[PDB]
Amino acid sequence: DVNCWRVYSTGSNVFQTRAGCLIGAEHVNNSYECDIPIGAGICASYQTSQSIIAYTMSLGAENSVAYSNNSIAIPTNFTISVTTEILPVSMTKTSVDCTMYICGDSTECSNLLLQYGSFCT
Amino acid sequence: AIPTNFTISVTTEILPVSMTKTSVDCTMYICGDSTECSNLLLQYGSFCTQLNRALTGIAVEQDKNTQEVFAQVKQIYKTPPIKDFGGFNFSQILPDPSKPSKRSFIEDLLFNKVTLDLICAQKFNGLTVLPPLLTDEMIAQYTSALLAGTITSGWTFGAGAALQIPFAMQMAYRFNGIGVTQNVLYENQKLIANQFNSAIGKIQDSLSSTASALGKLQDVVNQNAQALNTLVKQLSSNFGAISSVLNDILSRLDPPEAEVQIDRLITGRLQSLQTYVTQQLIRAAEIRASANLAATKMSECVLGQSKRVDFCGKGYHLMSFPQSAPHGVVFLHVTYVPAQEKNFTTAPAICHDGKAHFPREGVFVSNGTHWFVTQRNFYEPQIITTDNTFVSGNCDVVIGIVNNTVYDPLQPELD
Amino acid sequence: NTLVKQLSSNFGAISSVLNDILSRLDPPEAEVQIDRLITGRLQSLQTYVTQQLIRAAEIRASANLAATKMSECVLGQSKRVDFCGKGYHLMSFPQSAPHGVVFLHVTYVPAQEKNFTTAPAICHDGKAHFPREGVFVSNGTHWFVTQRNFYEPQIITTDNTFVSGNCDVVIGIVNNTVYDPLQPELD
Ligand SMILES: *[C@@H]1O[C@H](CO)[C@@H](O[C@@H]2O[C@H](CO)[C@@H](O)[C@H](O)[C@H]2NC(C)=O)[C@H](O)[C@H]1NC(C)=O
Ligand SMILES: *[C@@H]1O[C@H](CO)[C@@H](O[C@@H]2O[C@H](CO)[C@@H](O)[C@H](O)[C@H]2NC(C)=O)[C@H](O)[C@H]1NC(C)=O
Ligand SMILES: *[C@@H]1O[C@H](CO)[C@@H](O[C@@H]2O[C@H](CO)[C@@H](O)[C@H](O)[C@H]2NC(C)=O)[C@H](O)[C@H]1NC(C)=O
Ligand SMILES: *[C@@H]1O[C@H](CO)[C@@H](O[C@@H]2O[C@H](CO)[C@@H](O)[C@H](O)[C@H]2NC(C)=O)[C@H](O)[C@H]1NC(C)=O
Ligand SMILES: *[C@@H]1O[C@H](CO)[C@@H](O[C@@H]2O[C@H](CO)[C@@H](O)[C@H](O)[C@H]2NC(C)=O)[C@H](O)[C@H]1NC(C)=O
Ligand SMILES: *[C@@H]1O[C@H](CO)[C@@H](O[C@@H]2O[C@H](CO)[C@@H](O)[C@H](O)[C@H]2NC(C)=O)[C@H](O)[C@H]1NC(C)=O
Ligand SMILES: *[C@@H]1O[C@H](CO)[C@@H](O[C@@H]2O[C@H](CO)[C@@H](O)[C@H](O)[C@H]2NC(C)=O)[C@H](O)[C@H]1NC(C)=O
Ligand SMILES: *[C@@H]1O[C@H](CO)[C@@H](O[C@@H]2O[C@H](CO)[C@@H](O)[C@H](O)[C@H]2NC(C)=O)[C@H](O)[C@H]1NC(C)=O
Ligand SMILES: *[C@@H]1O[C@H](CO)[C@@H](O)[C@H](O)[C@H]1NC(C)=O
Ligand SMILES: *[C@@H]1O[C@H](CO)[C@@H](O)[C@H](O)[C@H]1NC(C)=O
Ligand SMILES: *[C@@H]1O[C@H](CO)[C@@H](O)[C@H](O)[C@H]1NC(C)=O
Ligand SMILES: *[C@@H]1O[C@H](CO)[C@@H](O)[C@H](O)[C@H]1NC(C)=O
Repeated sequence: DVNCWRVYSTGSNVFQTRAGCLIGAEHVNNSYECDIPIGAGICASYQTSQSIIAYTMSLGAENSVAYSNNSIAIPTNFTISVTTEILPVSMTKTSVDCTMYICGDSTECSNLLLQYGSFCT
Repeated sequence: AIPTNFTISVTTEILPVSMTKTSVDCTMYICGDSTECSNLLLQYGSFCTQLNRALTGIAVEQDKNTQEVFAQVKQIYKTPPIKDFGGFNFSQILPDPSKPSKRSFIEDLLFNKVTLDLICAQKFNGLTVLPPLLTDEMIAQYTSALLAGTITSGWTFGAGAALQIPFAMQMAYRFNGIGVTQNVLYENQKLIANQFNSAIGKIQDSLSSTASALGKLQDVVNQNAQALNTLVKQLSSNFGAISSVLNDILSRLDPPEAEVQIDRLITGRLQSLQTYVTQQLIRAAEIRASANLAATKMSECVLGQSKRVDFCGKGYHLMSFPQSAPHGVVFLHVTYVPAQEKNFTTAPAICHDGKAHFPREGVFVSNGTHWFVTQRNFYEPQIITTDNTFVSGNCDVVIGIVNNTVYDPLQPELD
Repeated sequence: NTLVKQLSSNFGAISSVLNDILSRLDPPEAEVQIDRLITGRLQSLQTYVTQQLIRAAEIRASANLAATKMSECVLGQSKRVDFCGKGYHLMSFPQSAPHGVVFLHVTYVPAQEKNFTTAPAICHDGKAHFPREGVFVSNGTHWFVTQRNFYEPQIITTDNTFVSGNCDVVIGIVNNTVYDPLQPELD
């Protein structure tokens, strides 16, 4: 949250973004898919000497369907694909001893802890 | 009872998808700009790191919900400049290229209805607000691509490569799905468009009027902006100390005595922060539970035709259109409701020559003098023939079989 | 790990070791030190319990979805779009992974599309013929009727379409002829 100065140390290729101040990354005019998110539609990536650049991410290739009021497109051939999907179902089962964790082997500590009502149970 | 007319109806549905990303600084909020409090908070073990980690996990999840909802097309489809959809008028929901932020009319209404210094005091107290990853002008491009792919390719654009097809035949295919023949569309097409446009027109008039429809999308904003006020009020409390300002305590007391007062203050500010963190952790799960439902509805009602009752609106489902609203998505469901009804006397079968004739796809009816067979969800009587019913058994076991004749179209031709 | 690390913290006491406080302090002075350590560790345990209670529900929300997917995608064929994988759904297989399940979805995607010039209906002698199940297409000269998801051209016959009314209300209807298979065999 610093407008870009107010920053202590400056350098080369100081960049001002809607997400803050970016130091050390060149600014380009192209637009690729997002690699390292920054904010406000700005993404940075490392590429070709090699340098870190920051751009405005591109949503994807743009095409226009050849839509006409008396035209249809019929497929003639197919492909059988197979995908995978991972789902967690359960996690580990843990259990603690409230007396052992707080006090341990001491006996006066148990007597002092007994005042608290039923937290352990 | 058989219906005669029908009616096309469009209804809205609001769904929150994400909330605002915030991040508080444990050391800055609890202590301020002092080092004695820093040393004491260091004497406390690791309570600040867990809070900073949780309040970052929430903010990361908030940017995955929006991606999962909207970012479902791998292309950016564009509507053709020439608008010929058979009479349907989509100007209200398709983007307006005039205003710099490419948003439609209804999207602008929705943006103006919702109302998002209070911020400055929080800002100068260790609080901050991170910006969303996808700017709204880029969500209003995902929604535009989805809506432009729906009205030119059907459900095919979500199951491979987009394949064009005229909108009239798309409506015919969507009628044929719910149990109405194709010819009901073409012989009434001019009507249906006039029923659709009006249906859209009453939606915007329902938004610009004095109505409370965005309440479910305003409640989350109110709750999130309300919790911060309590989090800040909790900073102005004694908690058992002499005064609520750490500067005064460090100004009129030596360390060996001010230590106990600073400890009393820390043991209350830390708890006031923990309560807020837990509340946010619960609200995040609620909002994600809503965002996943939004994604499922987006993928099933929009990118296809649903057959689950009362999922994508009341009635039978034809299609849906998405729109973006601040921190939420608004669906417009288009449905099909039968309108005008008539009584008839029906039978399960027809005994012709000792043979029971059952309908192939339809229902037997009679207007009191003659018997016809018609489809279930519309009134279109047809003559009973052998190319329209199938025989099974003999007219002895059916409970309510009646007497009638069958045309048998093949015989007269040979004559 | 963090739950263990909280043990090595004074929480304001003289020494984080419980025994070393009582080893070199009288009872009624060390009582307050022990009482401070007790509440510090108790709060450090309550935090862990609450975090586990939240994460358990987060996991169960996915366990129910896995049960639903096993019921619908595996034990049958689904029609909800993008539920059991991208494309039209055919069948799935389950596999087991440490603390979770892995679904292998088999799906069907069309590959090679071709353009065609279409028509809503054909009217023959003042009767409008609509396709029973399929679409009218053409390669520029002749008209055929095909299924929607695969190009298999087939000649138009009377037992391939159905009639409803005259060709005066249908918008984009076009002339052609219908085979009427009965007549040549009647000869
Ligand atoms: C950050 O602060 C600087 C300092 O005011 C702003 O720069 C000013 O911009 C205006 C508009 O072009 C100029 O007229 C001033 O001369 C600039 N001031 C200086 C000192 O250069 C800048 O606009 C601020 N940035 C943001 C994003 O608010
Ligand atoms: C549909 O696509 C498949 C793609 O595999 C075509 O099958 C290929 O045909 C070429 C030419 O005969 C062979 O060299 C390849 O080995 C085939 N692939 C496989 C996996 O066997 C198929 O011919 C296409 N359909 C039609 C009607 O041409
Ligand atoms: C089925 O379609 C509509 C149902 O609203 C009817 O069309 C309207 O009929 C009224 C009554 O004459 C006219 O004033 C309107 O101009 C018609 N059009 C519209 C858009 O309202 C139609 O009559 C119904 N058919 C039957 C047999 O009832
Ligand atoms: C679709 O709806 C729009 C919006 O109602 C119609 O546009 C109107 O056209 C008239 C004719 O000149 C103008 O006076 C209005 O100002 C237009 N409305 C707006 C909001 O600009 C349009 O005619 C309808 N039909 C089509 C085919 O687009
Ligand atoms: C029930 O519908 C039948 C339709 O067939 C009506 O019968 C028609 O009546 C008109 C009136 O003169 C005749 O011109 C038609 O030839 C009849 N159709 C036939 C014989 O198939 C019948 O009138 C209707 N009944 C009622 C009570 O409305
Ligand atoms: C429906 O048609 C059948 C077949 O014509 C009728 O069955 C016969 O009806 C006559 C009428 O008196 C009886 O004498 C016969 O015993 C019946 N059974 C036969 C011929 O096997 C039937 O009655 C008709 N249903 C009616 C009139 O309601
Ligand atoms: C459109 O398809 C038809 C049907 O295959 C083509 O007509 C055939 O053309 C071949 C070669 O000219 C002849 O041997 C057949 O006898 C024709 N069959 C019929 C039923 O006419 C037609 O040529 C195709 N059109 C184009 C432009 O290729
Ligand atoms: C489809 O066929 C009908 C019947 O052949 C055509 O109707 C004829 O149109 C011409 C042009 O005005 C008239 O002069 C004739 O009187 C019509 N009736 C006939 C020939 O019986 C119709 O135009 C055709 N539609 C097309 C080719 O799009
Ligand atoms: C990007 O384009 C702008 C004009 O739109 C130009 O002023 C700027 O210099 C360009 N940046 C680079 C790195 O060439
Ligand atoms: C059918 O007849 C009953 C008998 O009175 C009547 O109440 C009902 O309204 C009729 N159905 C319709 C659709 O009018
Ligand atoms: C179908 O027609 C469009 C419009 O001319 C064209 O861009 C496209 O390439 C055609 N399809 C094929 C497979 O060539
Ligand atoms: C399609 O639209 C054009 C106008 O661009 C029109 O001339 C043509 O008749 C339309 N198609 C049909 C089948 O009517």
